[PDB]
Amino acid sequence: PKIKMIIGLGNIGKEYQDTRHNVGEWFIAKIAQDNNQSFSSNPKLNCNLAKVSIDYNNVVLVFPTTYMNNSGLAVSKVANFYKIAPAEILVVHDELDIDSGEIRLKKGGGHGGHNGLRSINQHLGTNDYLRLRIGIGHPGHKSKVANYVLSNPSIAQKKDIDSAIDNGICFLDDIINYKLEPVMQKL
Ligand SMILES: [Cl-]
Repeated sequence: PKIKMIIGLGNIGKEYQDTRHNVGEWFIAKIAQDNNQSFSSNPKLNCNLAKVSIDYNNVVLVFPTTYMNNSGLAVSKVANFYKIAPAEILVVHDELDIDSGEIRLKKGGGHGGHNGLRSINQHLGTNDYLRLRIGIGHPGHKSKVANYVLSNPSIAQKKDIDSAIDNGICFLDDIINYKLEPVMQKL
């Protein structure tokens, strides 16, 4: 099994593009930009798409234009259209459980209260896809979480997130080939 599709989770709109909830979108935006590739609007698939070369592999980059909580509508339509199985999908998302600068890999598991992930599990009928978890840190109490993810990181956090994005890009050939050693934090 190898990765054919990378979903970058986020909310569409200028007011959301800089927020912590959009770091998945930033990840795919950086891949596209590194490759001199633009996204195309695909309203019938509920997303923006770009196809890029990653050395000797290709992937479809997907930014759902649905808003976070209906991301699965886009992922499901795109997977159906390109004939891609859930195991061949990488979903990149903000992760509260690790700090800005940190990045982990995880196959499957529950949504952990993430609406983007819950929606994808619902539309696919399975949670068994690959996840790239980009740390945004945690505000310290659950009651502050919504506002936290809908806010911009500090200058120092943004720099740390950008670095963690670079780190995931450096591990991308391995990620695409399901070589998932816990070897990101040794970088
Ligand atoms: Cl943090």
